[PDB]
Amino acid sequence: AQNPNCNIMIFHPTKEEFNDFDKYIAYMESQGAHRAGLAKIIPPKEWKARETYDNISEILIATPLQQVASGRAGVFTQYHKKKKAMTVGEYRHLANSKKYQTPPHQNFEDLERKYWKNRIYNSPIYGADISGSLFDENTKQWNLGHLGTIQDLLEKECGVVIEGVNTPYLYFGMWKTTFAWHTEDMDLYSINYLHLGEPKTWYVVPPEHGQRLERLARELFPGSSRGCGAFLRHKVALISPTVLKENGIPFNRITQEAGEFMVTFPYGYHAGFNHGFNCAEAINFATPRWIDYGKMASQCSCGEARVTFSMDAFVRILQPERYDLWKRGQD
Ligand SMILES: O=C(O)CNC(=O)C(=O)O
Ligand SMILES: [Mg+2]
Ligand code: NI
Ligand SMILES: [Zn+2]
Repeated sequence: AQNPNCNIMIFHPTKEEFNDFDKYIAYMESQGAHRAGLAKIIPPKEWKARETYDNISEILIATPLQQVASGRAGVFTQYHKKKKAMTVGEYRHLANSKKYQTPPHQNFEDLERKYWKNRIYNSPIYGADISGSLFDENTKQWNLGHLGTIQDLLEKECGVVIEGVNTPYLYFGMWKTTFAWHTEDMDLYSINYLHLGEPKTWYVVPPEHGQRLERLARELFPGSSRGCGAFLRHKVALISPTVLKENGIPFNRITQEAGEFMVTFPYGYHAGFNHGFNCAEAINFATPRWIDYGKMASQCSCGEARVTFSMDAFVRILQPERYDLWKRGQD
């Protein structure tokens, strides 16, 4: 078995190897990459997502989110308070302000320590989940706006034609902005490109050990657990590396820098934070190996997680028994 310790793998494709997205994903899995839940891909040196970022300040962040924490430093929840619209130029200036900017630090490790010690005492503002793309239409390789769609994957593998579309999303981050512990909708893959700015640190649990993280989360967030059998789909719960180590949960960590891709694999729980002002683009995708994960994916039926138009069809076809109760939650 390849990669039996489930370490995060890093790949350096040539420009020749960068032409066929599906085939490269299948190559990474042949080497065991999926066992970690997360992989890094450094694009060939010849490749670029676009020519410059010089004219992005007029993108609108219609609903910036203030991420307010409750709990203790290593075990907390976050809620998202909606704020007034601002442009990316306005947001970048705010991120750079004395109130919100990255503190002095020695290296990524010292910054990680400061994040876990101090996150709960501040409320950073995240421009998340904005439909759109920063890839130039002429970028032909690994353009997250030109990928094969999950509806077309399901049709190719299973023969059924369904409604829905699949488009990318932009994320504008600042120091301390946080993504809570989750897997993707329907336990899909994700791919994330860091277009610009400061790094993003990731934590991940190997798919084969996901249930260990779920059991710890039920212990640590006991009222949330009683309210919903799939509450990590609410994307609100944080657990520190120290706490994970204390409870014997297998995990790994890595820092993504500007110009790098990350891939998350089906049922790979992940969480993380931004080091400073940055912009990432991400999209879900599928391969033939995902189908069985989609069939087994948990669902939120309490009504909090409230998800896309296109996830309807996935549930209807892959989970027809759940269909009914899940759409009661989504209506
Ligand atoms: O970048 C973020 O805030 C969150 N991204 C992801 O969870 C992802 O790409 O799967
Ligand atoms: Mg602009
Ligand atoms: Ni994700
Ligand atoms: Zn729920």
